[PDB]
Amino acid sequence: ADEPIALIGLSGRYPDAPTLEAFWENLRAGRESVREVPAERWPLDAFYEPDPQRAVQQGASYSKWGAFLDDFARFDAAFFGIAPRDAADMDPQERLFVESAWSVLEDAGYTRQRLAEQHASSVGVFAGITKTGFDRHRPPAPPAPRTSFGSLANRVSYLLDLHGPSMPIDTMCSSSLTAIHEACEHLRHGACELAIAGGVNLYLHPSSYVELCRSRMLATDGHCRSFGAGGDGFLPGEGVGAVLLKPLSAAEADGDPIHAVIVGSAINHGGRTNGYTVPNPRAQAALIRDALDRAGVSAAGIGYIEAHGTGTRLGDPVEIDGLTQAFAPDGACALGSVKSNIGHLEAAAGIAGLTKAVLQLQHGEFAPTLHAEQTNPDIDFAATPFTLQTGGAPWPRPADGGPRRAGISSFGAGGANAHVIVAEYRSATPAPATPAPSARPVLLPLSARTTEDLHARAGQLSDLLRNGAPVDLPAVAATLQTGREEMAERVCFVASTPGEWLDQLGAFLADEVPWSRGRVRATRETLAALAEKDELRALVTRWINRGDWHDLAAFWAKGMPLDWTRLHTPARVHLPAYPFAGRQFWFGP
Amino acid sequence: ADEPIALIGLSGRYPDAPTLEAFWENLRAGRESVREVPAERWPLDAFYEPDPQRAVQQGASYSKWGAFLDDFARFDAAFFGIAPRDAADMDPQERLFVESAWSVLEDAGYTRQRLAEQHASSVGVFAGITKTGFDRHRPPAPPAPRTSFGSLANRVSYLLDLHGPSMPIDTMCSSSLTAIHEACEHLRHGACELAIAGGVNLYLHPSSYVELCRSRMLATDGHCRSFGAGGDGFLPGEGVGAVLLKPLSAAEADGDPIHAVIVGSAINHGGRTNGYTVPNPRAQAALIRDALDRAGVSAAGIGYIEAHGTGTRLGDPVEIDGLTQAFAPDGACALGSVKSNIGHLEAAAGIAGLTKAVLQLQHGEFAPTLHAEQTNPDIDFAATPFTLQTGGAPWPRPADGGPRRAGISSFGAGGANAHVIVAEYRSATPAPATPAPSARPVLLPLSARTTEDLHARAGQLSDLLRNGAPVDLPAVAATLQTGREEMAERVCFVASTPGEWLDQLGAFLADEVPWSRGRVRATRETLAALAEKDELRALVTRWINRGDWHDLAAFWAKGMPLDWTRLHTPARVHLPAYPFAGRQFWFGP
Ligand SMILES: [Cl-]
Ligand SMILES: [Cl-]
Repeated sequence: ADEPIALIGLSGRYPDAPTLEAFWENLRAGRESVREVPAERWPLDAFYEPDPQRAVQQGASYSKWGAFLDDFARFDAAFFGIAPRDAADMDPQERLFVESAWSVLEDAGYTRQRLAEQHASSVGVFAGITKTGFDRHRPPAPPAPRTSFGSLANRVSYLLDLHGPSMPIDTMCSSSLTAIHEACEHLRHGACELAIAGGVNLYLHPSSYVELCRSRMLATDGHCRSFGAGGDGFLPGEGVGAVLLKPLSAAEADGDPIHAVIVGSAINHGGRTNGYTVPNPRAQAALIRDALDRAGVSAAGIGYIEAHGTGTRLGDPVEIDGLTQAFAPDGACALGSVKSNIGHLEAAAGIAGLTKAVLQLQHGEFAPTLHAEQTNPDIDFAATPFTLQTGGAPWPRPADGGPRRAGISSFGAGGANAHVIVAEYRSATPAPATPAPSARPVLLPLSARTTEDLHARAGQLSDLLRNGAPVDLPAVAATLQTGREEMAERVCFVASTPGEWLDQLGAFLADEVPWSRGRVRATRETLAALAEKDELRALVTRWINRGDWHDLAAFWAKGMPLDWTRLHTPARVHLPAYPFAGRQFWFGP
Repeated sequence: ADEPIALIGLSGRYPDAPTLEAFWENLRAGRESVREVPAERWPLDAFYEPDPQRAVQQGASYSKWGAFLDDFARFDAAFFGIAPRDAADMDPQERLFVESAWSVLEDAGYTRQRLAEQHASSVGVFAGITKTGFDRHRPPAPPAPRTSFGSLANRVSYLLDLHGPSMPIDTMCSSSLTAIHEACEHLRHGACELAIAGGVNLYLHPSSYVELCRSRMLATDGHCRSFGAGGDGFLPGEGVGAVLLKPLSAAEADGDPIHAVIVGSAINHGGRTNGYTVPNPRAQAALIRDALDRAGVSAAGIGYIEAHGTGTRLGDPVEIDGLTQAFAPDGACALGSVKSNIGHLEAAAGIAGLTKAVLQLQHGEFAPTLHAEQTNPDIDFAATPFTLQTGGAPWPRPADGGPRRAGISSFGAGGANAHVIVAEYRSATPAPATPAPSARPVLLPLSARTTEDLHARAGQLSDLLRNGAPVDLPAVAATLQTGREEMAERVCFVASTPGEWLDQLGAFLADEVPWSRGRVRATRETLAALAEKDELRALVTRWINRGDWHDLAAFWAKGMPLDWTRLHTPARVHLPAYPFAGRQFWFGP
């Protein structure tokens, strides 16, 4: 009852994790990124009140902790042609999500031009967000801080020239997972050919904590003891994440690089319960059952549940109640929650959970769940089809022979629920050539907006070659050529082996030379007109025929356009996204 | 490329229009509901600055006008079991939309029970909203004003026990029209069996005007001269509106009352333009063409365009540019904008435009467009397929013999666009019985939460019988019986003709008597247990067989359950929705 949606682009920043590499390593190490509220956010002087009961009175907060995001206020405005003044006025949540949105494009190997020519720019944007408070800031001269849920999505669609549906998704705690679901639906029904979905969550004003405290939803100890004993409330967590989605059918045909596959998803509402924020286990069951059927998968086909897992006394047993009811017709299924690592990201909780699930699928490992040494007294997993993953362990292939599958749940405080089933992506791969692939010379073009960015890009690729990620030069070359935009500061390499390229990159970073360097400050139209000169056309044709790759490389580095299809199309691969290192835009505490 | 979605429920409140009857009469009369900012909103002392240039400096507003909504802060909290304290803290936008959401249910003739039994409560909620500012208020003791886009939808899903998708829609100026589109999509794809979609727009804080002024988007004269000469900016307008939607296939089968049919709709984004808020005529063309094709209708099949029509110098010609490009392959098509009547409702602009379009379709008339005596100099409609409807005129059936169709456009400031094509609903109706329908006695049950509400309900029905709306008693009876919830204060009539019923209602409002009055303060379960007594069952059966209708009426009025199917199912009709007259919840200026 559903068509598979390929996940071809993935980006994210999380507490103590500027990259997904760091994020996975933290998860693998069972790291908790809890921290007292940074001085730059707001002073704890008239904010923190140790006693929970006295805190609700006089409008304070009994929580001083939180998992915060580094460089939350940092934004490369110049990159997006945004004036410093305007950037200062837009919510940091929106700034971070723009960079994230660019990053998923690069990760997937899509340029703005390729989106236009190949998909008519029909790319939808569904951006999860629920947190406000940036409005409350009143900075000195006139500055006008503003949060626009619409702008979050629409500005992305603007800057990237996307013509698909563009809207925020605010279902509170389940926003980003609702967004990921809606994106999939629009793709299954042809509303758009690609879709960016994600979420962002920042705590910019102390009033956020005060409000969360008034409802007694924050943990008094500052932890998310998901399904652990002494479950109080949750720990506020920050983060940005996005995915680029496309129907598996189209992705495989277009040779897109595929992280994983969303095989089924669902959303609903709990309806009338005893209270406005009282969860409905019956609804959660129907929710997950719905997703299961659309994926055409029995509950016994799920290897891991990334649970909502807020870490509250009555909340966690309800979630397991709903899970048991859903898995009842179809035990020991691995269960945990990223909340125990980085807290509650609310709007960004879904994308964070999904990201962890994908990383688990890809690495074939279970990340431990923290604060579960003593399981919540009101739950015994022995009577459930589930088993709390307190420790790290390998994720073996199912006995079926099928794919690994994970279920991710996200439950909104207002009763809006979401569930996404994600499967490992497997495909027939031919045996490797022995003892190595063919050593043919390829052009490896590299560009960035500034020299500092250029060196950062090269640094990223050096780390890529060294950190054991599967690398075949021609695929990397093709992605650099057709999956990256041509920018002003350029360097182009010619190499036949990764070893040779790594040697070159090392030399370049430390600085005749084994590369062509160039600065191209010219319109595409001007450079095109030059390239159309007959003798210049003749030069390129000659160089290609005689295999003068270093001349072609020099030509490109100086600004000349090359028809890359003439130089051989291998499938594209995931290469490091733009190393944003923008300015800081923050009013202050 | 689309399935028809029936519009079976319609509700709305607009400036100088507490009911849609008043709204249509205002539109018919060419009335403008412009007004200076009410004292209860905010003082104009440190707010209004006559000079536009000096106003942007020192953070003021050069607009003092606006189309405002009566009883914006009024809310029947008791009706929804909401404590006065909590109601005070929720955004008036959310309060008004709850009442609206209940009203569309009653208009469509749906109870909460019928939704559950017949559709498993799979009703989606898509609520348009973009305006914030309620947060800015800091009332005395602790009160905490809050705007939650998620709650807007989720609270409705809660109170009404709905289990479908529940989310706000914020695409800025096009919110409600985006919401109506998304609702339709979810219905076409089986995401839910019914859907509530709508929008709300209030100006609760003066900062709203200040921000709109900074971008020079407000009119200096306080008018929406849509496609008229001297087009400045727009006039801020308030309003609440909602629709209840269901696939035409299901609606006709279930005998639902049908206002009109949404035959096609579309959304997109302008992409990269010269500025973030600079409209894309090319995108608007593709948008409308998209909707046209999904409806399977040529542009020559459209009788009226309800244009976005902000009333700006360069904005209006762009809209017509996009309209001409769209209508180019497939002149004099009627065109206008409700903006000229009630200003710019932004989030609620779409639903307001749609509502006007439906009222035009139903009455078969064109409402005039105001401030168009001098057409915008940069446009001549003579070269366009369109003609600006400056005056009121009948809307004749198309020469094709087909249905009347209207196109409604709504363009967001962030570049998110929406277009909905709406068609007249026509169906084979048998010739009326002469000289009158059969005069058989029917039970006409009436109930409300209080006596004041009960008398208000009866007043509504009296007006209904007198104002020439088509009335056949058995249909009205059936809707009162199965399309209204049974509440505490009850009165039940037995009548055979509308004349007789009207006589009774008149007597009742002025007060043996020709009705049974009752107050039922009891659980359904308690009353059910009584009704199950054998001799009581026997009584009802006897009464039905002997046709003792006044005894049955007395029985129901005293709290006894009647199986209404035993008393005859005619199709339901639109009866007046609950006459909400709640308390006022407003912090102050
Ligand atoms: Cl350099
Ligand atoms: Cl009375």
